[PDB]
Amino acid sequence: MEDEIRKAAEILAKSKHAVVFTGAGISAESGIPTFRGEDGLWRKYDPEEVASISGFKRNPRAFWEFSMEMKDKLFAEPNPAHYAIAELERMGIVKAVITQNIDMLHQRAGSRRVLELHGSMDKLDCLDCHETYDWSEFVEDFNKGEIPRCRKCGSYYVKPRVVLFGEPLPQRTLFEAIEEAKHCDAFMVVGSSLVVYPAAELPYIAKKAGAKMIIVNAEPTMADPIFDVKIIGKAGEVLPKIVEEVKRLRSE
Amino acid sequence: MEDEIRKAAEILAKSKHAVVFTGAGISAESGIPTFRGEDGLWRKYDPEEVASISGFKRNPRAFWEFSMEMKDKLFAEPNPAHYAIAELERMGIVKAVITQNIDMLHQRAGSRRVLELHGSMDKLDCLDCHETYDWSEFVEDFNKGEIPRCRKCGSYYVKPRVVLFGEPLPQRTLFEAIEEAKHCDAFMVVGSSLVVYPAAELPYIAKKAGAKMIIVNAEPTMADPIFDVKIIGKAGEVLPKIVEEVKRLRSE
Amino acid sequence: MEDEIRKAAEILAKSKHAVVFTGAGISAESGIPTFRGEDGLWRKYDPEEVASISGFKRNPRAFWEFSMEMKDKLFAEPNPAHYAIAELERMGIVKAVITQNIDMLHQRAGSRRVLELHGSMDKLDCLDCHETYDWSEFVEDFNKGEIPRCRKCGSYYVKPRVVLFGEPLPQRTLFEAIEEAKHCDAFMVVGSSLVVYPAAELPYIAKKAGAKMIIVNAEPTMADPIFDVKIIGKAGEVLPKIVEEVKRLRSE
Amino acid sequence: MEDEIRKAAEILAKSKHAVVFTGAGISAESGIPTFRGEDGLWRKYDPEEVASISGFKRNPRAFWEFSMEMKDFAEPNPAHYAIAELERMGIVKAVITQNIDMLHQRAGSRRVLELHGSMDKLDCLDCHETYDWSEFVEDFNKGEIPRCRKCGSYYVKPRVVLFGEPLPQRTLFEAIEEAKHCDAFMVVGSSLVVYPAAELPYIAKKAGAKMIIVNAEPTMADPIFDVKIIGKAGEVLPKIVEEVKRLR
Amino acid sequence: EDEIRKAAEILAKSKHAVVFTGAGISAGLWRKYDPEEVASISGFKRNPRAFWEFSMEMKDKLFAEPNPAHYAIAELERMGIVKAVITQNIDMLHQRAGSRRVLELHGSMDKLDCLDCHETYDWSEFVEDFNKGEIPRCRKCGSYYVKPRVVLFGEPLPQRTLFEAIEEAKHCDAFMVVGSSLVVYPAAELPYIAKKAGAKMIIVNAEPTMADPIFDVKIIGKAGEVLPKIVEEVKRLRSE
Ligand SMILES: NC(=O)c1ccc[n+]([C@@H]2O[C@H](COP(=O)([O-])OP(=O)(O)OC[C@H]3O[C@@H](n4cnc5c(N)ncnc54)[C@H](O)[C@@H]3O)[C@@H](O)[C@H]2O)c1
Ligand SMILES: NC(=O)c1ccc[n+]([C@@H]2O[C@H](COP(=O)([O-])OP(=O)(O)OC[C@H]3O[C@@H](n4cnc5c(N)ncnc54)[C@H](O)[C@@H]3O)[C@@H](O)[C@H]2O)c1
Ligand SMILES: NC(=O)c1ccc[n+]([C@@H]2O[C@H](COP(=O)([O-])OP(=O)(O)OC[C@H]3O[C@@H](n4cnc5c(N)ncnc54)[C@H](O)[C@@H]3O)[C@@H](O)[C@H]2O)c1
Ligand SMILES: Nc1ncnc2c1ncn2[C@@H]1O[C@H](COP(=O)(O)OP(=O)(O)OC[C@H]2O[C@H](O)[C@H](O)[C@@H]2O)[C@@H](O)[C@H]1O
Ligand SMILES: [Zn+2]
Ligand SMILES: [Zn+2]
Ligand SMILES: [Zn+2]
Ligand SMILES: [Zn+2]
Ligand SMILES: [Zn+2]
Ligand SMILES: [Zn+2]
Ligand SMILES: [Zn+2]
Ligand SMILES: [Zn+2]
Ligand SMILES: [Zn+2]
Repeated sequence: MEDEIRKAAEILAKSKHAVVFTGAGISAESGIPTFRGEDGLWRKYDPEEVASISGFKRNPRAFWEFSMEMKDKLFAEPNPAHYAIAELERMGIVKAVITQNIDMLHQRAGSRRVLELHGSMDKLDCLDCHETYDWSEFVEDFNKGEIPRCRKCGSYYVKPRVVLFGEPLPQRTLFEAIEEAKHCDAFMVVGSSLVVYPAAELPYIAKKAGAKMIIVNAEPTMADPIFDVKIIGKAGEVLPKIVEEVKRLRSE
Repeated sequence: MEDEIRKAAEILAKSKHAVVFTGAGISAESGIPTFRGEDGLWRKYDPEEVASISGFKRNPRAFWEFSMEMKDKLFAEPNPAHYAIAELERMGIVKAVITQNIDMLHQRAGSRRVLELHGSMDKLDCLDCHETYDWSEFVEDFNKGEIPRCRKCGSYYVKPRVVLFGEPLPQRTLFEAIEEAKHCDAFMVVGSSLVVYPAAELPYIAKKAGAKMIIVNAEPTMADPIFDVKIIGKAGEVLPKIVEEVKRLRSE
Repeated sequence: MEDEIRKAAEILAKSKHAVVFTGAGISAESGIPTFRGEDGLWRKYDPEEVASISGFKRNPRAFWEFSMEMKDKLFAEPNPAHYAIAELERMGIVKAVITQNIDMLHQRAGSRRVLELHGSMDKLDCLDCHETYDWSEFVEDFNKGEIPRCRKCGSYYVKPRVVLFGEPLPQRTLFEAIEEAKHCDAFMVVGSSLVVYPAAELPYIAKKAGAKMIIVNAEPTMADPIFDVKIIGKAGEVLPKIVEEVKRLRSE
Repeated sequence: MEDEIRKAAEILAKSKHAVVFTGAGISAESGIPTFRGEDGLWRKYDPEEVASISGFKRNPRAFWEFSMEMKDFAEPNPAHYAIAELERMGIVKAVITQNIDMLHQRAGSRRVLELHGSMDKLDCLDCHETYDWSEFVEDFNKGEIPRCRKCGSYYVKPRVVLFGEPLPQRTLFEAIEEAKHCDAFMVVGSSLVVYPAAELPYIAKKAGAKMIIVNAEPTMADPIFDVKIIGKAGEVLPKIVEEVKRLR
Repeated sequence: EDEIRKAAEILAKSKHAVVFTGAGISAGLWRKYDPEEVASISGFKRNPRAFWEFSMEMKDKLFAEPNPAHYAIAELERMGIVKAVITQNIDMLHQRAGSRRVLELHGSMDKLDCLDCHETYDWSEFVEDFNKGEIPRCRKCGSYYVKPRVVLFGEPLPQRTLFEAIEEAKHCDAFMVVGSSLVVYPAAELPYIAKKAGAKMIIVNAEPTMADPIFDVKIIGKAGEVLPKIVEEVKRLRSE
């Protein structure tokens, strides 16, 4: 109920190094479907098939069609959950965001420190000649429904710098994520089923370290019982109410 | 004269996707001495306390004072070897440089693609507040014996982005280096003893993939037998000779 | 009598819960070539292509050709190293073997506790109808020049119960190995370059727990510095010498 | 007989930028069999099985064994040479060929566009690894069909255009440019039935270039030519050259 | 883009182009320091520490390196278009970027000499001490008179280098100025010499110069951003 939101807000209000872990859930209200439930059904291709380093090579066009598909929009924008987190960062509470999302919606919402376990599409590399590119370089190509193509050698294997099925995670980033869980005073999960490594392990790491924990998700997860506050609902509706309640605690 | 140099130039002049792997020996002519023993080094200091991530988190000063004592050249500049390799890239022959060095001399010399397997002294991170700095902000203070401290929070936990004991190699970079060894048509080693992974294995990976193999080192290595050309000598002297010869073949 | 061997023995002689971690190097002398250096170069095919889950499905014949390849011998049986380790367990010194090998040589040598991080060829499963099989059941088939084939449904998808490239590492067996390292009093690496996760992590975990560390390998590894005793040599020749010394030390 | 060839020498002699389009017939003199017409291979073999991509993916051993049956170490004949001399003389500017025998190069021709690729390089359809013919040249002669040394696949396809496959893009591009920028286009030993290669003669014809065709028999595309010579390339081409040295 | 395309057209058609560079490529001093004491040969013999202290305080940036304009010019030479680079810069950036024929009108810091025992040195032998804030000292005799081969007030400009640069201007087919105000000789005159000889003129600067009128192509912008773009367009005009 509203009571759970109260306790979440009370934990955050007295934290100065909170960490927020987000999954596909936090971006569903931005038009980017998750890989679960009806969303997984909605999507045509199987992510493990078309979104692997193998699939990318055998059929780059399908990879892009799958990766860019959205609900009633071409490009996504941050929803109130993203802004709510960036706000908490301005209020001196949130000092880091660890995400498995590759949509860069946290940065665009104003988050200053974002650890991207799966990278992002901010940059791309030609796998044949190694020319590097900024996302902005193919804006016109995408606009007309075409896929990225290397201007230097003509290759269609311009791979975005994200972790595809069959590749390792960014270690400098993985290490920072764990170290982040190890010294945060509050650890809040938002929009994650806590299934994809290290999502299932970070919560236990932060708890051992003594952090207070909160989880905001549309459905329950196996780790729910170890959290202090459990909230079932949409991230875009819950987070902003938590922020407001934190402001009210600091005001009144 | 020198059949080896001519042969090396012949192979390169004919390759369109060559890779260069470099070790500490390529920067010896820039003023940065190589290991020289390395075993005795661990007789003076406990490797776990001065060069491991665990030792760093326990007492930062140990790592930094260890570094000041074995400091050496801090303002070294690339030497002829580094430039020769950059020239080869400009000529459309070399497509990537894989290195174990952390001095960034390859980039400063013009190389556009450098895969740093052991990280580099480019940037540092405060482990407490996450502020990031360029090594250029601490070099001089460090040269005066001043341990770098975070200017924003005052922490003594400013960790450089280099690989320490206890932490894994940068996976995505290693992954790229290996792909590089598998599809190159020419693989050249310069100034590396090829004793420990990955230095010790990449040559064998390129060899199995069918690339031509060249090695330029001051002393033989156990991997020598698989090289099509082997040259004994100083990189800073040999490399420019090979390039000159390649240019001549190109101009005929 | 090499002094490092003697030192390794003194450590084991005073241990009552030693753990041995083995890599491909401990079976090379049994005739199973490793994936590194000359062995890797000598082997037919590229491991990641033929020994991956997709390679197995598209070309089982190549997978079995790769898996059964022998070097310097025609069939594999435990070598002196495997027996030495089994003896150390009989002497009440070694309490567990953690291995990444799938050859079952440790069990054949008599070791009772063996944690198989990558599973083993001991069991096979038809991926189509799920009939399960013992390795012994296909011995005659291999001798006649055929590859395993499900006797119940005719499929050639009889996958040995091992971890193939492209498949995740067994999580429960991984956690048991970590726990093993956290409570041993001696941790000895034999025939591993400590490159394949978690081979590079386990030694550090044991060191933090206070274990005495020993490493026996044909070449130096990146983690060599943290071990108390380092021995360069062939496992099959070194291990029995260590055990003979341990028996002498206990003689009085 | 002379009237036709005499007229042919007249055009080439006056030609400033001539292009030669060759088919399997120009290599008949070298012992290599043609595909269609008389004694053609497509009468003693099924192309859909031994020379089609669908057939290769179906049973790679068919293509490779068919290829082993044709193991014949061939050398240029007077036709290939006549074309190379016509090039040294500055008349012929480039040769577009559908053959993979590489007899045009060995004969001394510098401008050779292999519209249908060559056995020079190969690709594994499974792991995408690439190889030079030299890597299999020894197992092939011993009767062993090429097998990828990286993934063990039996789908190592040489870079030759089989039925159901597109032509190499860069090469098709170069060829069309030549068919456009030419005043003389000569076809030699080509049935002109396989497209899009057979389209080049029309592309050059519609661009205003004189058309000459030397073939051992009339092709169903003769009309487009200003003059056709029905005979053997090894005998007709050499005579075309000398007659050009008489005029020139 | 417009002027940039024209510049490329000229360079693509030329076979003996010459490039002149000033300080503006590496994008009151004499009120803070006394030039007569920190930058003249008489001041140096009087007190070498003044010149070296002046240099240390004005070192600029650490781990300095060539920028994209230097690499673009080196590339133009590699393409066989540019045959010489005349510069007033003393930081060896053109050579490091790959240029093979560089005429340094003001000398450079790459070579130094002890004025007492005449031992010669490369800058790499002092760069460490310099950046640590220690004055370069002769290791053979101990003297503090280690002077780099740069032109100091009271010393002459390299005569032979100057004449070679004058000759380049007299026989080039294209002359391109990059990052120079063209106010002081010889910088102010070389463009006029090339102009009179019949070469195509190009100038890339952040600001206009009084010599602007004689130039066939005038581009305003940062050299680091303009040159790579000119080089690209030149490659594009060679693919066709
Ligand atoms: N960058 C992206 O936006 C994006 C999109 C799809 C998948 N992926 C990534 O791929 C992996 C697998 O994805 P996945 O979807 O299977 O796992 P996930 O755990 O990241 O999935 C989302 C979870 O969100 C919950 N959820 C859905 N809508 C929500 C809302 N409005 N508010 C709060 N919670 C909501 C669901 O109950 C589900 O458990 C993850 O690592 C994920 O982050 C990224
Ligand atoms: N434990 C061991 O036995 C051992 C042995 C060697 C290296 N290592 C480790 O491996 C890493 C470094 O390996 P690396 O190969 O870069 O360095 P390295 O020190 O092993 O080898 C440098 C090589 O360069 C050669 N060399 C010296 N001057 C040269 C010049 N001017 N031109 C050309 N060659 C020259 C030497 O002969 C030597 O083989 C380090 O992290 C180190 O701790 C461990
Ligand atoms: N079950 C098997 O026998 C088997 C065989 C090959 C690979 N694999 C597995 O695949 C992975 C990768 O294999 P890899 O070979 O790249 O890694 P690895 O680290 O396991 O490789 C072997 C290491 O063995 C050392 N070595 C070789 N011969 C030796 C001997 N006689 N005595 C002592 N050391 C010796 C080498 O120096 C090298 O560092 C590992 O996890 C490995 O266990 C298993
Ligand atoms: N000595 C000779 N001189 C000139 N022409 C000759 C000679 N001997 C035979 N010919 C003629 O050469 C022509 C060759 O035609 P094809 O066999 O159809 O060969 P081509 O035009 O090269 O087209 C074949 C294409 O189909 C295959 O699938 C393959 O890919 C090949 O490139 C025939 O019309 C034949 O009569
Ligand atoms: Zn490219
Ligand atoms: Zn933090
Ligand atoms: Zn800080
Ligand atoms: Zn590459
Ligand atoms: Zn079955
Ligand atoms: Zn135990
Ligand atoms: Zn293959
Ligand atoms: Zn002196
Ligand atoms: Zn000149």
